[PDB]
Amino acid sequence: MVLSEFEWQLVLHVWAKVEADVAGHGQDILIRLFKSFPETLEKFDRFKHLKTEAEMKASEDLKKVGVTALTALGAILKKKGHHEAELKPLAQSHATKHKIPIKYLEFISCAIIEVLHSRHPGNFGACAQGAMNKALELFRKDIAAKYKELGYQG
Ligand code: HEM
Repeated sequence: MVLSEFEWQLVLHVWAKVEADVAGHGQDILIRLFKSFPETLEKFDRFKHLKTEAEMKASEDLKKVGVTALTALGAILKKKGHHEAELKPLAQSHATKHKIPIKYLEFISCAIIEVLHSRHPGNFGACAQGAMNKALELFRKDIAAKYKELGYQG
């Protein structure tokens, strides 16, 4: 799959809004991940006492985890698919160390799109949601290929 320039521009336009409050987006995305797909919380044992949205919102640690992921993803999206160098260390750590299945990357991709729609409904319409869906699908396809090159199914 290959995105058009129009699709990349829709993705990068909404990402500038993410960056304007990266902490709030990162919190909301991880909270949605943990609440809508509760199985993912097991990958973060240190968050085991955070049982509700408001408890999660108090955690600077959880916020930092979200900002770390959004920062890496933003750098990837700005490469407009020429992101092999950025995916190398991410596949290494997520396949071999954190053991994150590709399905969980699908979940967080979905959570990203839904949080962006919740926070920016007037500027993140159906076309922009579809462009972000394509960009994140490309990310997952390419990282899954790297998982397989490390010997993991994902
Ligand atoms: C857009 C998708 C994601 C991106 C860009 C991303 C990015 C990152 C980055 C940059 C780090 C720190 C460096 C590293 O260890 O490679 C990290 C750490 C980590 N990530 Fe991911 N991540 C993503 C999805 C996920 C998901 C879905 C999970 C679990 C359900 C996960 C679990 C972890 C864990 C356990 C760590 C170790 C650090 C910590 O415990 O806070 N990641 N991630």
